[PDB]
This record gives sequence, C-alpha cells and structure tokens, in this order.
Amino acid sequence: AFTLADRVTEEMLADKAALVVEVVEENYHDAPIVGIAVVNEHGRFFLRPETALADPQFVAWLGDETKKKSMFDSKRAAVALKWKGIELCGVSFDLLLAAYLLDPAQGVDDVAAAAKMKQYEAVRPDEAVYGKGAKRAVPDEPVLAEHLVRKAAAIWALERPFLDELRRNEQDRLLVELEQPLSSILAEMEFAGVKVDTKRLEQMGEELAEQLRTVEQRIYELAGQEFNINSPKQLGVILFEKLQLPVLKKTKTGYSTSADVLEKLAPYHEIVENILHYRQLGKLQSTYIEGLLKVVRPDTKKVHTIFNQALTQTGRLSSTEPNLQNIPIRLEEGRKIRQAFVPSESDWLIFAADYSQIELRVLAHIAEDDNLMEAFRRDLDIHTKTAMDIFQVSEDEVTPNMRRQAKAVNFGIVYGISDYGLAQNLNISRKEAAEFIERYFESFPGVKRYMENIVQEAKQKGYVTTLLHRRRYLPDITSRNFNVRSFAERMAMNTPIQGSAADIIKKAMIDLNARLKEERLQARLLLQVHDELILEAPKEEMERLCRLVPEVMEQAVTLRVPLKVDYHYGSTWYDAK
DNA sequence: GCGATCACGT
DNA sequence: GTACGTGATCGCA
Repeated sequence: AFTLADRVTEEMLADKAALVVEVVEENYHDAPIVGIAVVNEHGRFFLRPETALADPQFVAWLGDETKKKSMFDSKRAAVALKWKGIELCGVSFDLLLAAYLLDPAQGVDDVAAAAKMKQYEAVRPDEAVYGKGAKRAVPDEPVLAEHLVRKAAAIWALERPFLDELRRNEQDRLLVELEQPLSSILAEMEFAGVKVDTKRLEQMGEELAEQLRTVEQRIYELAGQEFNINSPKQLGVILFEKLQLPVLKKTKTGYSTSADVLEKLAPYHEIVENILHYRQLGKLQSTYIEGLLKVVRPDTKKVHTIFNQALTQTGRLSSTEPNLQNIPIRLEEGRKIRQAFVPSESDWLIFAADYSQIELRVLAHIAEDDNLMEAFRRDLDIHTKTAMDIFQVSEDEVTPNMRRQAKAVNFGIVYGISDYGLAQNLNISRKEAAEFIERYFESFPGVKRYMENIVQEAKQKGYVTTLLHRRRYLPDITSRNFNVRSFAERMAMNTPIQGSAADIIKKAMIDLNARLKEERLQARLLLQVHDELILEAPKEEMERLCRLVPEVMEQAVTLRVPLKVDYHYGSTWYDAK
C-alpha cells in the first residue's frame, strides 16, 4: 500500500527516490501537473500537486542536485515545472532513456512497456488509465494515486536491472554522460522557445492565398470543370478519365498523382504544370504557414517544440509541435519561411552552424577508405571528386549532370537508399544504377569492405553499433523475404553512419553548453535541426561565437578526417546563411 | 471521431 | 525504398 499524503514530511525528502511528476496532456508546455508520487527507503507517497508544489521544503528538495531522483521521461516533468518557476535537479536515472538505449525498436513509450522488458507487470499502461483520444480523461484520485505510485514503485524496482544491462552493453556512460545531460539541455531549449514574426508569416500566407486562387481558377479552366484539386481521387478522374492522360503509375486503390508522375505527364496538357504549382503553394500554405501559426503561443509569440529523444532507431532527435526539422530546404520560398524565425530580444541575432558532410566524413573514418579519407583531408568538393573517380575524368571535365549523378550516389549512402531507389532517383534502369554502384566501389574499395563487413557483423552479433555505442538490433537481416532482408542490410550499413553523426552532434551540444557558461556568454542554444545547431545571442557576442562555436563543434570527437563546420549569423534564421 | 491512404517535406 | 511529422481526404461506426 501507500500513504495518501496530506502534507510534505521529512521522510518524503530522502536523498534517493523514484519520482513521478505526472503531466497527462501530450504537449507538456505550460501544462497541469495532476499528481506526484515518491517512493524511497521510508515508504510510498502520493502528494497532491497544489500541496507539494507550494511547499518550500519539497521545492528545495526538487532543486537540490545532491538528492537523487529516478524518473521516467524527466524532461516532460522538468519543462512542466519550469513553466511553474520550479527547478528539477539531481535526476540521476531516466528509465525512458535507459530503455531507449537498450533497444530503440521496442517503442517504449510508458513505464509499463519498459517494465515488461524485465518481466515486471505490476503497473498499468498509461493508455489503460487515461483512455485514448476523445475519451481521454484524468481519473478519480484513488485510481490516479494508485497508478502514479505503481509507476514510481516500478521505476524504483527497475533501476538496477536496467543499469546492469547497460553496463554489459558498455552503454552506461552513454546514458549518464550523454543522453541524460542532453535531456536537461533540450529542456532548456524547449522552454526558451524560438520567437516567430507572426505578421511576416501572415503576410506570406496572404501572398500564397492570392497566388493559390489564381492557379486554382486556371486549373478549373483547363479542367473545364470545378473539383477538389486537393483530393487525389477527384484529380485522377479529371486527369486520367476526362483528359485521357497516360496512366504511368498505379496506386493501390486508383491512379498515382505524385509529383514524380505529374512531371512526366507535363508535355501532354497545360493543366499538369498548374497542378504542380498548386501542390507547391498549397503545401507551403497548409503545412508551414497555417501549421506554424497554430502552434505559436500568443502569450510569448514563440514556438516551443517538443524534442523526442527516445524515438528514432538511429539516435537522431525528432521534434514536434512544430517539427522544425521538416521546414523546406529546396525551393526559394521553401526556406524563406525561416525569415519568420527571429531573435527573441532587441539587438540579438541568430547564429547558425552546421557540419559539412558529417555523414560521409564519419563513413571515411569507419571504413578507413584511403581515397575517401584523402578527399576530406584535402577538403575537396566530395561530389565533384566522386564524379571524377566514377567517370575517370579530370576536374574540368566534370559536367553538371555528372556531378548530379555522383551526388545522388553519395546521398544514397548517407540515407541508405536501395539501388532501385537510386534508379528511381536518377530516372535510370536498375541495371544502370547497379553499374553506377560497382564503379563507385571500384573507386572506394574501403567503403565496399565496410558494407560487406558490417552486414556480416549484424548477422553474427544480431545488431550494429555507433561510435558512442548506441545499438540497433536487426532481426530481419536473416529473413527469407528479399525485400525484408535487403532493408535490414541497408540499415546495418546506414545506422553506424547516421547514428555516429547523431552521437557527435549530441556531444557537441553538451560541450557547447558547458563552454557558453564557462565563457559567461548570454548566447543560448535554440534548435538542433539535421546537422545544424541554431543559437541566438547579443550582437556584441557574434565575433566571439564565430571562433567558439565551430571550434567546439569541430573538436567534439577526433576522427581520422577533420570535421568541418560552416557558420553564419543574421537578423533571422533565413539570413543566418 | 478514428483509421487507412495518399502526398510531400525532411 | 532513411530517420520522421504533418495535412487532407475519404469512408467508415
């Protein structure tokens, strides 16, 4: 049983405890704390938050680094407490991050899922307690208090077996020196948020809305009819039924209207280019203008993203509400959305720094391919150099299309694309793509050795690892379905590359955070997107940041090839280019 | 109201 | 067809 507590007592404030600070709303920013449980050597306690969070001794305990707490998803609680003006310190074990590191494919999203990994089932899944979707609801205090106490008791019971397995995997330092410190840095970044120029966004959205209606009127002209252009079903009836355009690709219920297909239907009818333009404009208007404006807080005029640290199978961060990694990077108005992201104070600027080709540099290091390593030691343009070797031409003989094809081979490596995906990316046959790949391996035989050796290692051990000992289990590597086996082989090759790059960026973030405080700069980390870090800082700090940030990022790890960082600053994220 | 499906940005 | 997140439509109960 447990103590349903009236007031905070001294025995609730031991120097080691499992702690539950429950935030039930999915978006925890400025969200209610619905209850608190503490389990320690003296007992098990449920506290009402209006009581506990108004208690000086309990608040002092929360903020005391020397009182150690074990938790699940400590960042959710940290941020919810930041919005109440309360600091959470001393979190020495995060069970969500521990479960993530042990097996990211398990999907661990609550205490019960993690507990089941160790045959502990005396805790319910959150979904069984709070309900799903519309029916979601905080239950009565007796049901709530038992749930929170069972979650804390599970965290209390599970710390030792989880830490023991992490230690056997050589992942104990990964948890304690990388993922957990990063969790606190991410909490600060989310809480600070990023200032959005909403008038600029609304002005962009008004541009699009008038452009969209011009294109949309033109499409109804060439259609001889009005129809929902945003319905791929109705658009198929207009294209392939009414206008009798060739069906080149089939979807599983009707006709494909992908941008891939439409670009090749373009010579046949003027409607097609107008559909393509409508699709561009409408994606910007719906996903990025209206999408962003919906998640800007009117109190702060900021967006406060939520970074998901325990989701991807490579170790990269993901982010939501908004997903600021999805912001377009190709077109002109694509990245012009980034004009809307501004410093949060007068006379501050945005500073952005990004790793140049970190994935291919990591590959050069892991594969120890002499040709790849030398190209980076000479700081060559890697796509031009790849074209030179594959086609055996001098630099001045590399045509733009040759460089494009080499760049597509290189991107297929960074992102693990199939050779059918290479064919599909280059609009060539599978046989031609295969010959492309063999010429690459003729030029980079160390990369070929690495690809063969890592697949054999994944088959032997059952998993692959990154430079900082993240692992990914690959049970499909021995499957008899060719497509299932092939995807697992590509993941064996890709995860050490993408996940080691993720490791390096996370270590750079931790090193940068420490250096900024050591230097007593006001500069603050705001975002991590792709291979880039974004900060804001007083304009009087730019010259110092120009030396400090690239140095910290370049020295985060020592590889057989240099790490290279490009950096810029400006009055907006766009202009930090 | 929720799930499957399509499309598009990463 | 890499890692993912989002929006729109559709057609269910």
